[PDB]
Amino acid sequence: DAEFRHDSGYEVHHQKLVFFAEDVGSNKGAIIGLMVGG
Repeated sequence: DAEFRHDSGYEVHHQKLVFFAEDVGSNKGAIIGLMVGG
């Protein structure tokens, strides 16, 4: 669940970057390689 918001007012710039990220190169809460005998 992501809630991202950007509201601009009065901005004067040569360059501007707004970077919002969550899961970039990730395996959050993943199961990888599990053996259960029972």
